[PDB]
Amino acid sequence: GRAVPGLYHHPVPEPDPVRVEEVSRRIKRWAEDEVQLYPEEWEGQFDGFSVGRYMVGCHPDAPTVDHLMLATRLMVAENAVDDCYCEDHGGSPVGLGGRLLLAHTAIDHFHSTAEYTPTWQASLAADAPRRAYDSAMGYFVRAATPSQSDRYRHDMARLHLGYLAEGAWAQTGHVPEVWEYLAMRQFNNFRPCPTITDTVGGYELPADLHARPDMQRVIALAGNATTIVNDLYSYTKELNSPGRHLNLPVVIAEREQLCERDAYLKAVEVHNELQHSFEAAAADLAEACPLPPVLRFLRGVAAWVDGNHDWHRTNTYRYSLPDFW
Amino acid sequence: GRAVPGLYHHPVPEPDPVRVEEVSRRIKRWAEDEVQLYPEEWEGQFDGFSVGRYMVGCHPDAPTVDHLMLATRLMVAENAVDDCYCEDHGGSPVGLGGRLLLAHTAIDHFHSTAEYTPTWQASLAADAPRRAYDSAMGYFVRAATPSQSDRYRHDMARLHLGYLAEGAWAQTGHVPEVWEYLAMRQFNNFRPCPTITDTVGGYELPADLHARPDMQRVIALAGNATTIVNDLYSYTKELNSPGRHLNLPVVIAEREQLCERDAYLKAVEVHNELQHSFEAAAADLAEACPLPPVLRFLRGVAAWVDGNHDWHRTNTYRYSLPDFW
Ligand SMILES: CC(C)=CCC/C(C)=C(/F)COP(=O)(O)OP(=O)(O)O
Ligand SMILES: CC(C)=CCC/C(C)=C(/F)COP(=O)(O)OP(=O)(O)O
Ligand SMILES: [Mg+2]
Ligand SMILES: [Mg+2]
Ligand SMILES: [Mg+2]
Ligand SMILES: [Mg+2]
Repeated sequence: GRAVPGLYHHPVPEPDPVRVEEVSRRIKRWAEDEVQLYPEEWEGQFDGFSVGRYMVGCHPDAPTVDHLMLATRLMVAENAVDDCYCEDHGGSPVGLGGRLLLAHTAIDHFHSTAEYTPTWQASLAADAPRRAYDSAMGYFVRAATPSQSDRYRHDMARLHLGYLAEGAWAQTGHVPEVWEYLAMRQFNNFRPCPTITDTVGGYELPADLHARPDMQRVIALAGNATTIVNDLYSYTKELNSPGRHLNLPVVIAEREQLCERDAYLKAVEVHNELQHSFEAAAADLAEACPLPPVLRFLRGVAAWVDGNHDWHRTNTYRYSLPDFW
Repeated sequence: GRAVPGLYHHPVPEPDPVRVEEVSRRIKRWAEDEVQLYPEEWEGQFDGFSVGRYMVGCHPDAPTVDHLMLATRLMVAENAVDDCYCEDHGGSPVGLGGRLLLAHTAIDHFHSTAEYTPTWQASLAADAPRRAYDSAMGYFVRAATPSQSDRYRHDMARLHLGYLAEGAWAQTGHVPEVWEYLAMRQFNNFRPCPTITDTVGGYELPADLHARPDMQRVIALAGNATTIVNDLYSYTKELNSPGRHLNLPVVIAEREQLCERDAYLKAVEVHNELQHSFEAAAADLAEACPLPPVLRFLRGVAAWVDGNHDWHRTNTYRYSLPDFW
């Protein structure tokens, strides 16, 4: 459970085991009883995600487990989609854009005639990814303000666009330029998770404040940094993925023609600059706009980011490190 | 210049020729001098779009030509992308998801390190689609509120997702179910155009009101209806597109195994139900929430929709009708 050497990060408290255990039992019931998420054989993979620790660690300010469950269901649904549609065996399914758009309608609803609406409605139960999105979004919409819901839909639209760029490149084994990879990884990104911190914390960042260019930069930087964290921790895992799975070290090595080690080390330095820039941008906004909802939201994003690093560091079931130090 | 027989629509006044002519000259200068939109050989296609009439007709309440130009630049950029990336010769480019995401960064900016940011910045001038988005969004961002800008980015994310579902299906000649086609056509949709009516009208629909579920349904229905208008007017044109280009009549005919004529006629009935549903949903919201910005926005969406039908009806350069009556 050691951190990537040289990776700039903040330690976090051990997550409340009582909350962890309650989330674990509730998410299991949701997955099995409400959305039929998986067949028996894939239960170990489910528990291996440690989503309870994940979310408790990422949302220390959640007033209740009900609040935590808003994020937990969405996290599990997000994984289910990426696992079932995107990582569909082979490099990338040619029909990904069609599958994702139809799944997207479970988040941003189809509106149509009396004839075609019911047929769409029925598609929402047709597979696990869509049952998962549909149910999870349902809970979110009931608890969050209309603005918080709209905000999440936009961030999900971003995520799906990110998936589709990754999938399009994989169809030809295209290795993008480093900045091009990073642009993709700005969208194919944890962003929809930290941005619901206010909903999960029981308050609202007003839409007009969310929309500020400086806030938008703060959010992008945070997502970018914490997403590269995944690149770093999952690097060894991905060397075994079908084809040549892209992550920052792999793209750096291939484009800049460096050895894997030097490319990985630079990738750590890239993460560090992103993380520091996020923190500086956050401090600047905290000062420029010291409204309580803004300050809470900024603190919650940082907590999510720190929690996300902690979850990656400790998840030895999913991840391990390269021998580069 | 006759309307599709049986198509429910509202007549509109002749657009102010003075405004039309001023938009025409300004958009030509933008296209040629600012963004180098096209080489000489494709000027006829440019003028053939009649974008001046289009926008004046669609935004009767614009206080100035500067306001009209906000929408006009974006319309022209939207076309340029769809023409240059999506209709790239052949059915659909395998790398579409990558090209669109990078173009999307001209709308929703990349945030990164000191090293990679400049390389991204340089990509914004690399082709006409990106010069067009970048410049047009630049003008929009200067004139609109941060919320109006965020709203447009979400609607552009929707549009690009729509492109990618269409492109993914085209890669295998997949004909979706009718409702599946309509779900795609809900995103691959004029929506980003009528939704900027308030910006172009010099006022703001507040974000919290935009976010209301009833408003979201009103917007989706309006976009859905006015987008099927295009299916109907461009049907004959598309019979000549590479492969089998999908539109509502073609999908209805293929899935429900009907002759082209009966499928087209049903497609008109589908349009009509969508249009009526939009109007009823709009009346319901006008009554439920009689705030001035809401009422103006609802009237502007309807004006855009009526204007969009008028532009299709009169554009005999681009469109013609089937002999089905
Ligand atoms: C939670 C969410 C919004 C999306 C899940 C996909 C995503 C954005 C990641 F960053 C997971 O990284 P990766 O796809 O590389 O998954 P890994 O196998 O390394 O854990
Ligand atoms: C203006 C905008 C946001 C996007 C342009 C693409 C689009 C959504 C259309 F509806 C054009 O229809 P089509 O793609 O069938 O173009 P046609 O060739 O029939 O005129
Ligand atoms: Mg993935
Ligand atoms: Mg990874
Ligand atoms: Mg098109
Ligand atoms: Mg058409």
